[PDB]
Amino acid sequence: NQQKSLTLIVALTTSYGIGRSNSLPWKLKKEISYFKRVTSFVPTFDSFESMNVVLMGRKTWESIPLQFRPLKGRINVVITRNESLDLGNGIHSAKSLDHALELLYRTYGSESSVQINRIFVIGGAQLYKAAMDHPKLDRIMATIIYKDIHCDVFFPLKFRDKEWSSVWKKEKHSDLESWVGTKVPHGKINEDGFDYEFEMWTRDL
Ligand SMILES: NC(=O)c1ccc[n+]([C@@H]2O[C@H](COP(=O)([O-])OP(=O)(O)OC[C@H]3O[C@@H](n4cnc5c(N)ncnc54)[C@H](OP(=O)(O)O)[C@@H]3O)[C@@H](O)[C@H]2O)c1
Ligand SMILES: COc1cc(CN(C)c2cnc3nc(N)nc(N)c3c2)cc(OC)c1
Repeated sequence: NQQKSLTLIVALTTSYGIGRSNSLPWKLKKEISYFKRVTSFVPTFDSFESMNVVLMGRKTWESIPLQFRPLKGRINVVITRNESLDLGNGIHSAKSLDHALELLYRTYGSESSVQINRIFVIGGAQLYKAAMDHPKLDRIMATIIYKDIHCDVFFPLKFRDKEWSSVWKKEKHSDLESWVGTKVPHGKINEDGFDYEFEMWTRDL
């Protein structure tokens, strides 16, 4: 199994809402744009052999545009308990997060050209819940949507509330850009009627 640390990436409203009717209820191409630099930024040097992995629950699998997947230039994995089958041309399915890490280790690492850098959990609500309970999850890359938009799916942990202030801490913007690479919009950003912000949250293992 594991070695390295997991990163969770999410776009939620101040009330923890993350979905509605199996899609992510807003229109943000600058915020969708950010999910890509994050999810695929491997340091210039290692950039030769190293590729990032995004992990996802099947619904999200589904919820991702036909045109958009499999997410390019990242090993794509899907977590589905009842691994029925899986259409793909080199995309895995794993019974859990745990099985998924064992599948990547076994598969890569060894007699491979392909090495993994950073491992991401992109969702959904079900997979988010299991990564939050994983001893290896230490960081949350969160976009905050400052609107009380109607959702039917919620982030399972109020990580930003007082109840969790001795475990998750909001890091400095400078260390947010230092972790991604690229320069990232400081403050409040407004695109399509909404005000949002980029935060990086970290916990100690
Ligand atoms: N705002 C955001 O950033 C954001 C990001 C991602 C998702 N969301 C949204 O959330 C919605 C989908 O959320 P969701 O919670 O319903 O679905 P999900 O986790 O995306 O898909 C759920 C399925 O995936 C598998 N799965 C998830 N956690 C698992 C575990 N611990 N062990 C085994 N299988 C697990 C199971 O699949 P089987 O049924 O195949 O066993 C479970 O029914 C959509 O609106 C999606 O777009 C929002
Ligand atoms: C092109 O790549 C995609 C990926 C999705 C997957 N998805 C539900 C989604 C969307 N935005 C997100 N934003 C941030 N910060 N974090 C996430 N975890 C996230 C997840 C949907 C999509 O169609 C518009 C395009």
